[PDB]
Amino acid sequence: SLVPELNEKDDDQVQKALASRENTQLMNRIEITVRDFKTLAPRRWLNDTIIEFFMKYIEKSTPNTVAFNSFFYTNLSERGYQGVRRWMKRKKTQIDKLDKIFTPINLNQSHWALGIIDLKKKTIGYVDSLSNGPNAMSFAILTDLQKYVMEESKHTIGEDFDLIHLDCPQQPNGYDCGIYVCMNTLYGSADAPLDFDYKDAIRMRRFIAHLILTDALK
Repeated sequence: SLVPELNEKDDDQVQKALASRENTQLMNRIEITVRDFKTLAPRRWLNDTIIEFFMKYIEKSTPNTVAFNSFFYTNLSERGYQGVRRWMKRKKTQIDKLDKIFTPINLNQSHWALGIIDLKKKTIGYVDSLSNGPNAMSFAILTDLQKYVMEESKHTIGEDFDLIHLDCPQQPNGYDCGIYVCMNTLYGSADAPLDFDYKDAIRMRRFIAHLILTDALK
């Protein structure tokens, strides 16, 4: 359900834009080129730009929810809290008012995974559609995200959060990570079980493409 099926007109609009001998803008509300857009074509690794678009979409379509772009985690891990100290303020809310915070993570510029800070359930989750199991990078992500919550909250929350590895549907190929993160973000945003399938994942490409072309961020 959560990932709708496009009608013929809407899908043909995606087709035509993908075949597009291309320009600059498809959107600018985050600047998206047709080149970035083409990353939503089948068999293609999704770039940071597209993931940023989806995170923004989720924010706009989900009350009490912050969904940072992929650069948040880079700055946090490389510069610590001090490197990301204004990011929440730019969201026009305070951490104590939130339900959840989504953090897409691009490990080694190749491997897309997801961090979910659930302030109501008091958990920090690591979600990976290419999971080997708990490893050093996942442990560091969880550590860093807790450190964030501890700092951002002026040391009022986070210290007692459960640091977990969240099972999710696993991908059948080596390039759909970006998409699985989007889906985990959507499903998580709806408090739905992570029980989507690979067929759902294919629809997601067309969905996000549609959202871009319809200027879904108004």
